[PDB]
Amino acid sequence: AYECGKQGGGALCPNNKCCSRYGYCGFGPAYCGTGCQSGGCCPGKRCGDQANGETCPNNLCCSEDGYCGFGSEYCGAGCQGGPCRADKLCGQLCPDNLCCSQWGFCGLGVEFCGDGCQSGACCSMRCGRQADGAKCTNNYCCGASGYCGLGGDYCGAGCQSGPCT
Amino acid sequence: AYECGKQGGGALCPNNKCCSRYGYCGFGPAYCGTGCQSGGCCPGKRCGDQANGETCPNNLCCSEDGYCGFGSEYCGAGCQGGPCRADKLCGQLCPDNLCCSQWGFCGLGVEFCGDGCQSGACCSMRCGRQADGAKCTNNYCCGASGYCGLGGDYCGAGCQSGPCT
Ligand SMILES: CC(=O)N[C@@H]1[C@@H](O)[C@H](O)[C@@H](CO)O[C@@H]1O
Ligand SMILES: CC(=O)N[C@@H]1[C@@H](O)[C@H](O)[C@@H](CO)O[C@@H]1O
Repeated sequence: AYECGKQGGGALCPNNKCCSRYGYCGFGPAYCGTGCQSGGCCPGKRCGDQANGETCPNNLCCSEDGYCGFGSEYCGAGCQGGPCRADKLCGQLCPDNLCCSQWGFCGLGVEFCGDGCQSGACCSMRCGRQADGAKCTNNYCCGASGYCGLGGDYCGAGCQSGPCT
Repeated sequence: AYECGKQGGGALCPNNKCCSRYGYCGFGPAYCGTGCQSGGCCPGKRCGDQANGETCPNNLCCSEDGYCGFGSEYCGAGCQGGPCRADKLCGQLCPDNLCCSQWGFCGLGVEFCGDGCQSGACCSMRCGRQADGAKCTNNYCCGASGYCGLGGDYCGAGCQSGPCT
């Protein structure tokens, strides 16, 4: 049974484990080297302006030079994406389903996803019949009971709008 | 089949999708709310000095208050884990399999994991008979051909040292 990557339904490995070209999790050249799909690849996966705007998997930072990693060389000056040290503006959805707060910054946690959340993975956004026909942002599904989200509970039976079924 | 979490062998969802209490990926309260296992949970998972030292899944930042998220509130002042904005010294392992560079900082990518990597997910750290009996760090396995790693390719057939199976 595959664990990760294109063989494993796009799953990631935990704790920065590399997903090999064959869809298994580990560390060392066999996993992190040629063909590495995600995790702490070496070299890092290509990203940003150097790779058609692709983001890094596992919330790695995209360096100025368009490689995925962590540390100041990746997250600091010139960082193109992921958890860059610079605040990330939005209003222009946040990458990778991050919440755009009421104040126009990207993040996760209640301060971003809770009250006033504009877009991304908001805690509770109403939609459909139950909200005057409001549509979900981010091409999320409206669930049968009028909350925005993804996965079967929202896109499955009952789904009111967005990429249902 | 299960996708994530305990039920899915510890896999993470892609793109910060929440892992529900039942082991499926999505967004909205059914996935991100009570019993959320990973991803952009709301509220964030507990972490650090509020979770017996457990780090956030998916490389989220652990805030001062012990919640998982992103943004300055989480990664900035008071951050106690994940990709904090502060540099992280090592020499003392890095958390979450991060590479300890030759300069004694934690990160990922070749500047950390490549030449002079001390520990963590090093690109190509030699071990075993090929390295005159050198041990791997991090309780990694030494593979048949004398590289340090984890996963079947290193801990399986031919494993020289570490927690071979
Ligand atoms: C929830 C939210 O959007 N908070 C932001 C914070 O992340 C950002 O660092 C700050 C910059 O002035 O502005 C707000 O407080
Ligand atoms: C590869 C590496 O270890 N680089 C680190 C850098 O990440 C850190 O920000 C700096 C702090 O003084 O020390 C080194 O330059």
